[PDB]
Amino acid sequence: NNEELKNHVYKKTLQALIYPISCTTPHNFEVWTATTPTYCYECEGLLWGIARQGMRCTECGVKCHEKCQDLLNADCLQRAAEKSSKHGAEDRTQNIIMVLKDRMKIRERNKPEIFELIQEVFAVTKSAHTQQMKAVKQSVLDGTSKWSAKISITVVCAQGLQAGSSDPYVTVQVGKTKKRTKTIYGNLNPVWEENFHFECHNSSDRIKVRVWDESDDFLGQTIIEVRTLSGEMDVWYNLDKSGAIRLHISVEIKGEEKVAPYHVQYTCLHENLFHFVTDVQNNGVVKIPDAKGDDAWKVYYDETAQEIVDEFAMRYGVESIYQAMTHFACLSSKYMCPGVPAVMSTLLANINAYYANVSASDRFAASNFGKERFVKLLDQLHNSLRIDLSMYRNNFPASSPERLQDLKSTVDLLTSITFFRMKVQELQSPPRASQVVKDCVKACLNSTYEYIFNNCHELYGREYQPSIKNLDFWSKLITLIVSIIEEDKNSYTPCLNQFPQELNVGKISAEVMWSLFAQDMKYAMEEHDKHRLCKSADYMNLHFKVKWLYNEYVAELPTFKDRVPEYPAWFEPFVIQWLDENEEVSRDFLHGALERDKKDGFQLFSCSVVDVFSQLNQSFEIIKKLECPDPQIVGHYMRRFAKTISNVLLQYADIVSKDFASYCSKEKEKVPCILMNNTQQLRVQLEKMFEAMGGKELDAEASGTLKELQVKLNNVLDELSHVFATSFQPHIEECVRQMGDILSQVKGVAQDADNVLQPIMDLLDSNLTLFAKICEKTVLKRVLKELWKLVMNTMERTIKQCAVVELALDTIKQYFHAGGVGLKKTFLEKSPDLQSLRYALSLYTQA
Ligand SMILES: [Cl-]
Ligand SMILES: [Zn+2]
Ligand SMILES: [Zn+2]
Repeated sequence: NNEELKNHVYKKTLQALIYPISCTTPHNFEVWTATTPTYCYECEGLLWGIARQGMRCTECGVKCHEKCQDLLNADCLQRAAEKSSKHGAEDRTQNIIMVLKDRMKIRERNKPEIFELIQEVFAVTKSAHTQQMKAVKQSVLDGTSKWSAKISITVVCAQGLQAGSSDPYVTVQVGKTKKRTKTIYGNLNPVWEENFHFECHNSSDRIKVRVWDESDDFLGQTIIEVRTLSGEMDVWYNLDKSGAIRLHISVEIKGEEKVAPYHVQYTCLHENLFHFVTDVQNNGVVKIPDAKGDDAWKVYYDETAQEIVDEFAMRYGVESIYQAMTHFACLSSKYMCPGVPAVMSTLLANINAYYANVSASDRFAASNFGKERFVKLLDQLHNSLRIDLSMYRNNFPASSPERLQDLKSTVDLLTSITFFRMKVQELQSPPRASQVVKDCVKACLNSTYEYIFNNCHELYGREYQPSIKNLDFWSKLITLIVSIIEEDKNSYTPCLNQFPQELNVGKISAEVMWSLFAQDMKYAMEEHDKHRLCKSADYMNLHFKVKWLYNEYVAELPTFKDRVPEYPAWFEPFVIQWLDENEEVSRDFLHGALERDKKDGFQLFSCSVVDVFSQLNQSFEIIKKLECPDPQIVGHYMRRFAKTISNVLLQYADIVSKDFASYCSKEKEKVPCILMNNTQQLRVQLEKMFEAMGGKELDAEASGTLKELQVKLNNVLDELSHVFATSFQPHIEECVRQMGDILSQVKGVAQDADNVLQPIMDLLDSNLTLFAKICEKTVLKRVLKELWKLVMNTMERTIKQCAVVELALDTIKQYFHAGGVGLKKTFLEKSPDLQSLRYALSLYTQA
C-alpha cells in the first residue's frame, strides 16, 4: 500500500465527489394501495387492504408507509436506472444517463477547485487526472451493470444492550434472504462469532442487521448500505431504534485488486490532505480554520477541503468521531507549531465528552480508530509535551505574547490528556497534571541555572556592561539569578494560572534557584576559608548581596518561612577576619587621635573621646546593618567585638596613665582635670554603647566582658585621682606647719578658728573653687575623698588650746562638705581618717 492504496483512494474520492449525496433527487410519493401482500422498504411492515395504505414513488416504485417515507436511504435516480437495467426498457435508461451527465457537468462547472485539489493532494498529472476523471464519470453511470459481490459476514459480538437482563439474538437479512444467529441467554455483552454468506448481485439490497431479545422485543438495528463495502471490514455499529454490535465483513466484487476498507482509505485521505495543506501549501504552518463554537471541532478546513473529507465520510459510512480522532492523530504530529495546542485541547475535550449504560472505558473500546492505537498516541503525546515543557523558557520566551499563549494552551492540552485518562481510560493516574508540570518546571530551572553558571561573564557583559582570586563572578551570577526569578514572577506566573494553589511559577523559581545557588555558594566559601586571597571588604559586600537576595526572594517562602536562614554560617569566619582588621585600625586611630589632642593642648570633656567612640560606632554600624538572623552567630560577633572595645578603652586608659605623672606639676591645672573628665566620658558613653548592643539582652560572655571592663575603668580613675592628689603634698605640708606655729601661741575661741585655719583657707577656696568649674561630679568627688584622706594624714604628722583644734576640725569638715555640692556628711563622720585623727587628738586633749 501507500502507492497502490494511495491511488485507489484517489479514484474513490473522485468518484465520491463528482456525484455527491448533497444534490440528490427527492422521491415523489403518492398514496398507494397494495392489491397483494407487500412489505415496507424501511420497517418491512405489511401492506394490504385499504386499512394499510402506503406510499409509492412514481419514479422509483419503492413502497413504504406515510410514517416511513422520510427514513429511506436510496438514491432516486440510481434506483430508477437500476430498475430499468433489471428490465430492459433502455429508452428510459439512456434518458436517465443523460440527466446524470448533466448533473455532473453542473458540479465540475460550479465547483472545479475541488477536483484540482484532489489532483494535487495525491500528486497526479493533469493528463492522467483527466483520464481517470473521465473514467469515474462513467463509473457513476454504471450502478448495476458491473456490480456483484460475495459477502461474508461474521457477527462477532455486541455490547451495552438495553433490557433486568435479556437473551439477545441477531437476524441478518439481505434482500429476501434472512438468517439469524444462536441465542445467548442472560448477557448484555454477548459473543456470537457466527459466520454467514450472502450474494449481493443487486444494489439496493442493503445488509439489515437487527438485534432482538428472545413477538420478540426489539433491541436495535444497523443498516449497512452496499455503497460502503470494501475488502475486509471490522466495524462497530451503534444500534438504531442502546449499545453497539461488532461485525467482521469480507467482500469480493470482481477485479478488486485487494481493496482496503473505507476506514483505512479515509485515514489515507485525511493524512495526505493534512500533509498537503500544512507542509506543501503553508510551508509548515498549520492553518487554523474558523470556529465559534458549539461545532468548532467539527470543522477542519474551509468550504474547499471540508467538503472532500465530509462527502467521502458520508457516502462511505465513516462516523464523525472517526474523523475527529484521525484529525487529532494528525495534529499530534504538529503539536509544537503555534496555535495548535488549543484546538487540540478543545478537540480532545470533545472526543472526551463523546465517550462520557455501559462502562466508559469499554464503550471507548468500541471506537473504530483503534483500541490501543489512540491510547499509545496519547501516551507519546504526553511524554512528548513533558519533554517540551522541561525547556519552557527556551521554547516559550516571554517576548512574544503569542508564544506565551501557546505555552498556556500546551499546559491546557496536557491537563486535557490527563483528564481523558481520568474520565475515559479509567484508572488512578499518579501523574497528576499540576505535579507533572511542576516537575517539568523544576527540570527547566536546573537547566537554566547551569546555563547561566556556564555563561556568567558573557551574559553579564552582554546586558549590564568562579575564581579563588576574585568575587565579581558571584555578584554577576546573583544579578542574573535575580533576572531569572523576576521573569518567572512577572511573565510566566500570570500565564500558567491553571493551578493557582499548587503551581506558583515564581515561588518554584525562587526556591530552586536559591537551593542550587546555595550549595554552590556554600562550597565556594568553604573553599575560600582555607585560602583567603581577597579583601575582607569584598567578602563583606558579598555577604550583603546574598543577604539581600535571601531576604528579597526566599525568606517568605513556606519552605524557608520557618527559621533559621543558613547563609550567615558561610560568612562568619570572613567577618571575624574583618573584625580583626577593624580592631587594628581602631587602635591606630586611637593613637593618632590622642596625638592631635596632646599636640593641640587638650582643649567639659575634650575631643579625643568622642572621636574614639565615633570610630567604634562606625565599626558597630556595619555589624548592625548586617541584620544577621542567626542568633548564635550574631552573638559570636558581639563576643568578638566586646574584646575590641575592651582593648581599645584599656589602651586609652593606659596611655593617659603613662602621661599623667607629668602634667600634674604646678603649671597646667586644667589639663589633668579634663583628662580625668575624658576617662569618665569613656565611663558614660560605654553604657550607651552597652544598651546599643542590646543591654541585658546581650550575650553572657560579652556582657561579662563589658562590665568587667567597667570595673577596670573605675579602678583606673581611682588610681588617677590618687596620683593627682599626691601632686599637692608639699604645699599641704607647708600649710600644716604654718598652722602648727600658731597652734602653740593660743592661750587664755571662736575667732581663733579663723586665725588657725587661714593657712589652709587659701587651698580650700582657691582650689575647690577652680575644680567646681571644670570637673565632672565623679571626678571632683574622687579628688575630694583623696585630698581629704591626705589632709588627715598630714595633720597627724607635723603636730584654750584643745577646743580650737576641734572647732577647726568641724570647719574643715563643712568646707569639704561645701554645703551640698561636695562630699556627704554621712561619709565624713564614719570616715576612717576622721576617727583616726580624733583618736590621735585624745592623747593631748586632757586639759
Ligand atoms: Cl499512508
Ligand atoms: Zn424516488
Ligand atoms: Zn414502514
